Amino acid sequence: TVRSEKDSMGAIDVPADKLWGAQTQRSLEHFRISTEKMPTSLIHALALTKRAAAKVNEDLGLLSEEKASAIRQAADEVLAGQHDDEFPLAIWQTGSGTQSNMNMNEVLANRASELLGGVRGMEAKVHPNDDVNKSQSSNDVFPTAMHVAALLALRKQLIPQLKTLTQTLNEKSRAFADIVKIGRTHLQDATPLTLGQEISGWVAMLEHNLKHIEYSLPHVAELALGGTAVGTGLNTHPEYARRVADELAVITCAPFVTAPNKFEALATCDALVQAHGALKGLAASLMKIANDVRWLASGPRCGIGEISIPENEPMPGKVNPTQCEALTMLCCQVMGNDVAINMGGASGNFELNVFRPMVIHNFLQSVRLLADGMESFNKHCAVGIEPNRERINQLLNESLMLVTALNTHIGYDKAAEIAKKAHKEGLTLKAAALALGYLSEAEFDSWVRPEQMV
Amino acid sequence: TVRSEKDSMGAIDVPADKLWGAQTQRSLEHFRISTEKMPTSLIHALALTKRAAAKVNEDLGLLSEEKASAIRQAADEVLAGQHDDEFPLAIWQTGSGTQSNMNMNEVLANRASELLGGVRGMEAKVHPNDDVNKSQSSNDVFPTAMHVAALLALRKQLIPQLKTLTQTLNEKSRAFADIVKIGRTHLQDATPLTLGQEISGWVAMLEHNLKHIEYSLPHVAELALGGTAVGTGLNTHPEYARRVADELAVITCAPFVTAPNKFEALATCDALVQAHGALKGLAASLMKIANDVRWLASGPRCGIGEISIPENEPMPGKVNPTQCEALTMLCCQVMGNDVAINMGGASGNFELNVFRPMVIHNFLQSVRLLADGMESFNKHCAVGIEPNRERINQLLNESLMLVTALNTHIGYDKAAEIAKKAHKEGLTLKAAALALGYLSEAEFDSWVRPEQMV
Amino acid sequence: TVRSEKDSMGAIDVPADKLWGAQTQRSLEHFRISTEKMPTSLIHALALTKRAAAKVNEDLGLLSEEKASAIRQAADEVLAGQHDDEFPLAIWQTGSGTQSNMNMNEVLANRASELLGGVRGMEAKVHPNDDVNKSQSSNDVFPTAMHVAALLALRKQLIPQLKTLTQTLNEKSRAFADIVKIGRTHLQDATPLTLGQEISGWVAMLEHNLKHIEYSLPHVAELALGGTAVGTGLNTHPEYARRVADELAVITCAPFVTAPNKFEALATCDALVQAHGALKGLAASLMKIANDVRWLASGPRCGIGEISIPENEPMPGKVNPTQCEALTMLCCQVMGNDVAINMGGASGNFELNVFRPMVIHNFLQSVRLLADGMESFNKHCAVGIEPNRERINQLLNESLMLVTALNTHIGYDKAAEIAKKAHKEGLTLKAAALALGYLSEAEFDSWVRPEQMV
Amino acid sequence: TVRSEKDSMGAIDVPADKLWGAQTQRSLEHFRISTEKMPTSLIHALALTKRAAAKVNEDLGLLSEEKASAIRQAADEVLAGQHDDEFPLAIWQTGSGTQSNMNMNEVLANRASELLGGVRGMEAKVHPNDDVNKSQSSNDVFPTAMHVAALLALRKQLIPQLKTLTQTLNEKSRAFADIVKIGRTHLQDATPLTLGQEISGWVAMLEHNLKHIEYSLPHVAELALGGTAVGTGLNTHPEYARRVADELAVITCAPFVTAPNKFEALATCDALVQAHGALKGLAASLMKIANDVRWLASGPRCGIGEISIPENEPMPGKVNPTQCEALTMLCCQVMGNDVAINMGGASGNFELNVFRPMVIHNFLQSVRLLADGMESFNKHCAVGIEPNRERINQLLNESLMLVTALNTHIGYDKAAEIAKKAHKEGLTLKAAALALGYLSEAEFDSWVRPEQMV
Repeated sequence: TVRSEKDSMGAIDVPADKLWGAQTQRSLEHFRISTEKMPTSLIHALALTKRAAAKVNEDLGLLSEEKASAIRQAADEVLAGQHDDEFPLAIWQTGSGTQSNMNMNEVLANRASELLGGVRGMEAKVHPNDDVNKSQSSNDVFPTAMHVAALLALRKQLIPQLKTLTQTLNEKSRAFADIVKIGRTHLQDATPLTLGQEISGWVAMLEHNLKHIEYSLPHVAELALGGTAVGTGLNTHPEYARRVADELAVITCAPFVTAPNKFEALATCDALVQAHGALKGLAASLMKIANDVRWLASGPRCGIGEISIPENEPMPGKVNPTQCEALTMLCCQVMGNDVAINMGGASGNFELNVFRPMVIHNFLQSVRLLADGMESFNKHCAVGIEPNRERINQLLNESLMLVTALNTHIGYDKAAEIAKKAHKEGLTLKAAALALGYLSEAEFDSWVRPEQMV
Repeated sequence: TVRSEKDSMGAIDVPADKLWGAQTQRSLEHFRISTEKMPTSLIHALALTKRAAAKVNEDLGLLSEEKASAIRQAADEVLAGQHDDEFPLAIWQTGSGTQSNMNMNEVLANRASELLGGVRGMEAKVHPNDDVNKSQSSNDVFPTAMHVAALLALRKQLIPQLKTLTQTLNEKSRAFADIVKIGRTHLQDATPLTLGQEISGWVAMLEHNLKHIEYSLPHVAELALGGTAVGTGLNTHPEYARRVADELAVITCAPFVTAPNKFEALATCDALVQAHGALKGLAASLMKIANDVRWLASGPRCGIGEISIPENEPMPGKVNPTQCEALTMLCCQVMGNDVAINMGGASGNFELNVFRPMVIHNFLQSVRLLADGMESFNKHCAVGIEPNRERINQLLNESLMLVTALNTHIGYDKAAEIAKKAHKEGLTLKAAALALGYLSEAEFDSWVRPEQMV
Repeated sequence: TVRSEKDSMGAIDVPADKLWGAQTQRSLEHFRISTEKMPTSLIHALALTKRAAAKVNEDLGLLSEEKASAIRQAADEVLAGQHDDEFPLAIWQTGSGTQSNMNMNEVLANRASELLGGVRGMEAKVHPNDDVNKSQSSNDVFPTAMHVAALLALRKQLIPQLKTLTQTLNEKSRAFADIVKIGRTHLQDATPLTLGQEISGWVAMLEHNLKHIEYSLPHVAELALGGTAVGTGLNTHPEYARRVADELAVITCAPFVTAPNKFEALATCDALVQAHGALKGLAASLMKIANDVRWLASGPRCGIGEISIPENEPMPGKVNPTQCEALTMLCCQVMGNDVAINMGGASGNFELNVFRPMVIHNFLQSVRLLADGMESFNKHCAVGIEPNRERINQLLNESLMLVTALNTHIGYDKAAEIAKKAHKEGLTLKAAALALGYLSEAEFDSWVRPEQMV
Repeated sequence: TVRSEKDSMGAIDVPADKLWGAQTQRSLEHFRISTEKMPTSLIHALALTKRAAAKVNEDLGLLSEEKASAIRQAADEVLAGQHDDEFPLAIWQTGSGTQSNMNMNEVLANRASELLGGVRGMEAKVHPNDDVNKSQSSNDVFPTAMHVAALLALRKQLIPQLKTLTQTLNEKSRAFADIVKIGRTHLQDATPLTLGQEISGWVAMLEHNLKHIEYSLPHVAELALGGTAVGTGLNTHPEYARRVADELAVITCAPFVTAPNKFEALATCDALVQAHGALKGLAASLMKIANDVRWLASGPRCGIGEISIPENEPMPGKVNPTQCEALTMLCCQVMGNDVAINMGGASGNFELNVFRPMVIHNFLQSVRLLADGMESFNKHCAVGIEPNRERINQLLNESLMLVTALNTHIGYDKAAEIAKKAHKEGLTLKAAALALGYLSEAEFDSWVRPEQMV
């Protein structure tokens, strides 16, 4: 029920029913820190990187077609979800991520050996370093997998959910474009606007956020692979960097390119620091939108109550805005994640930044949170937003903001005293214009038109 | 392979092999956000809270001995690790944590029913709300479980690992108390001190941190249970708050007490905001210590190299300080976690703070990271720290800092010109005192005594 | 209109009408970075430190009574506000703060020389290094001034304003202890409580914050002076550390003591990292209180409107809560300051932390903001908080939360259908109990008693 | 020595020698919070906004040529630095910034009146609201001044200093392109690279940062002016928004445009949240570069010592890297500023974000710090960076990294045992290849060529 695997330090027992090797077993035993492991997206990006590396090595005659094809088949099994329990290492490992690199090397090598009729272990047909890490160093693969995982998650998860939410709110803005409501500035009653105009603010924010996220993608698309140990490219084929970047782009349809400067690519996590800046921008925007929604829906009777939202969980009328709560809670998380990333990104030394598992742990979490959170908020809240037209009108007409519709029909002097009297006395603006008798109730209803004040 | 469970909203299918109920199934389906779930420590704190609530209800004749005893037996099974797959809810749920409260209510109720020869579900012998949540509201249990989990993890995990690491470094400080080395200020050569004096700085920092963490514990030990819905205690026995706090203290041996002001306890997460302030203090101290260790061990030949550390992973002499890398990486994480907690803690509204799953998610993660990280750093690094005495002496004697040992034997004028000549010329201070001939090599070796300059 | 001053690097022109010297002029010209300078509190703490150092040197016969007395008289002039334009250095200077140390040395030395009938400059009677920095190093004075300034500002500014605000809100809580209002959880209508009970939550938070701030003071009271260059105390009298700490305590009435471990005191800013943790705790509490106040006062007609606040600035009824805006804005600032401090505190190296001007800049700013902000919020807002009793009662009685007062007079079944009918139909709970005729309006007014539900 | 000025609240005394009015005096007395005031750049942006507003009002016949021309002349005096003591308001004021808007209205109105032969005060010829705020609301001017100030400071200060620093390091990278040095990964000796290759990493980082900053400028260039009170544009000429944006662009040569969605422009600070994300990216990059410089220059004898830097301040050889200290200290500040900005940006409510003075205070500080800090670092440090060629070669040749130059001349087996022997024994790789006699010293010097390993 165990197997003896070897590395440059000796032999160690690994679980017989597992595909990993000596370096993984050592890391697994030396970093028993908390519960965070590499996320599946990073595992898949690592498998993709080894699949592209294998194909390019084959193309260059540096690795046999049998070994190359067996490696790509094993990597496709990882990508297909067959080997999730084969990657047990903690986030809190060596700062370069090289132990997770070896975890992929060993799992792919053993599984490739099986696929060629060999065994897993010392006598395997495919070797983790010699074959699966061929033309790679210990230092330039993990940074590559970080950018592959990050770019694919922004393109395939976050941007599509962002676009869907924007379209829902754009539709809602159009449907409610002629519902006039009271404005609120400093939380006080203010000049009116339409519910559709207010939502159009939310829509415009999400469109700006999309642009900012898109501006960050070209830097993330630059890959370190080919820099080898310190960025010089020593001990790799001079076409390898460009060729692997080219293969990754083919098999993902994403515009990966090799990093024009490998020293910047290995010494920093700057592309992710910058990209996460755009995500904390989105988190601040989503906080605002979520808060507007839950405040406008507050009630049923002692809040604002201008809109209603769907009731999805198990005393009538009480609807806790639980999607707004999950959303605001994960927006706080993104702000915190940004500080952790900023500290790691600032803390590179010389030729290599060794804060990488932590940086990518936070970055991919922020993407999951923002993508899944907008998907959940959209389907369980935003699509169901409806006005409470009686309440909106009650608030608007019983307010004192509409007095300014009277200044060319009575002068600022008399309207001001209607406003003052109605307020000291607790009256409408109609009732206070009648008691002082500067107006008839037909004169009011024709002069104070909220629909022309927007 | 399914079961129909009911709540105030209707009936829903749950997995037949699971013990949860309708509210858990709904939350599980409505918050498909990322992968973070409640940590085991929080689950256990919830089970402890229900076990104490049951015992107190029994004491007050509010619940039968059969039901009460079956609930405590089920909770003990949770505490014993038999039901880990029965708690599937996300962190990113309702902000009060009430859905995880219901998850514990339903699992304990069904399992209790089984333990009394009943079924799980509609016809169960024990009811989630009526029995397991008896004398509790939906709002005051989750805050209680937060403080129970946090206090127990600080007392049982973090403080013992902190104490162990402090003792290791205190021993190392004693063993190396008479090894003189060059000091470094602004990263430049400076006035000497002993390696034991330098480590005593690390020791003193960890002793201060322990005090700061201990000062935060009395506020965390205040429990919200008994405040019920808004803090007034309406709809609970007037002795319930004190009695449950008293029972929790009995069964954990921790000094839990009921919160003197339930409005502060429900409306805020202030005790954890303050407590996490002490943890980010520890993270900043640990960053410094870890960096000192990896810098002092840098080499083998082109760094500082004054100490050696154990080599635990698989080109001689290269030892990557991987424990220092994991430690500094998790210290960044704690700084980020603190910002997320601060934002949640600042964002309470009226009678209830609804940022709680996020706050406790971050807080318990910081405790795991700091506790497990000091345990790992201690056993795989700190215990093995050794001086490189030849290197320490080489640096010290070949430096220019020891010139000031000559000012009462030659005056500040001649020593200054030895220092200047040795530096322009690339000589020792002995060699430069010989070429200008102000001293004999026996006069030097008797006057420049590093051991008296500390 | 210039004067030639000298240091170990040569001669440089300083403004003739200024008291500073060569090192100050150099720093002034080399760090033209932004506009932040040392705050007055830090200048005063530096002057206090030199006044105590002078007195102790005199006591030890290390400095003449004439020079010592002239130095203390000059320092008293600084403390008296006569020399504010004599300290022009930026925060963004050398990381040890040693240039601001020299700024105090030179200003005090020249002014002391004047006070003895000498000139300012090369021929002065008192020397900046030889006399004013006597028994001090370049490294242990600035950390001392940081802790002196921080401790005095917490004791003399922040804690008294915190105590005053707490007393105002405690009085308001007592005055409104029997005004019943609707509770709000998740922003939804909930179980009632009194306005005084709600404010008592604010009061309890501020009392907890005071305790947390007080727990941080003993570590701040530890002073580095006497550690000299690297903490060994080399080149100072063996009683100097304790004696100066003792003199500082005499002349400030604050419990300053010498740091038991000088290596921790020079290598870190841990005491301020920990102390600022308590201040960001206060900022989160103050955010919550300020938000409760501005939300409860929102209106005049389309918000909550349960309380009124004073109108201090220049359309009736609109009162922008501008004190709440200043307060919440400075609470954000404290959260940001905490991150800057945490990064600096984590970034010490070997024998000296050289992030100190930045750390103390942020820390003293947070204290000014919190102290002055609570003083301003108290006098221009909190003291004037009044209930709007008609509005509070309107909301409470027109809500659906009071239905549960009927369950022992009608059973949960009939009350639930009153609640449902009133809500589908837009009625009071009285009106809906009449239409279905389960109650008389005298039966209602006797059964639904809000004053017994708190 | 006082003057009675009036607003809608009454009359108040202002200093007779000052140009401000009633609203400024009130704000000045009600927000005695700390010492931070609006920075000059914001004052100038406000003056620019009023100068453009005046010109456009004149164009539309809404204001006389005399009044319009007098306002623009007064604003030009502000821009010319004649009125710096006329703007005394705190950052910690009303959250909309409207009191600083009124401060500019009153100062320009009084000074304009003087320029027309009138008095300052009640009888002035030009009115603050009626004339200087004409066609503007209280809510849309301050956000406009924020974006004007931010865009101009990024274009005129930060980007030019960033470009200058990049050019210096690009020149240094070219000059040192063939100096081979030891690489460092995880702080351990690693594969060699040239000093010019390493600096090219710094250069590439700064070029990426420039691109990221440039991507943020189009959103900052969108101006809120014309949205008036809540974004609807009610009570302003329908061409005003576009016309003022157009005039601002003329007189600044910056591409200002009117915000396509005024609700997003008033309800959020999203453009600055996003733009500050790029600045904290730059801060993390600058931290890394500064740390590389001070570590490489550490010495003179017990550090790395591979480069030298200029000595600008007043024991030979000790050069404290004080420019690196100021730079790293202000990079921490930017990280903290980003959190304060993120919290303010996330905290908008409905139609107006009222965290604006705090947001712009932090944002313009980060720009001053980064711009002035790179200017100071460039001129007092970076331009003077020189290699220590003897030290670089000593480290490189005495290291064990060059063993791999022997594997096709001896096989990995014998080289590995040279590496091992030299390390256990404390020898060079030449000396250890001689003792075991696998090589002649002429065979070594011809095979181990560092210049071909990069």
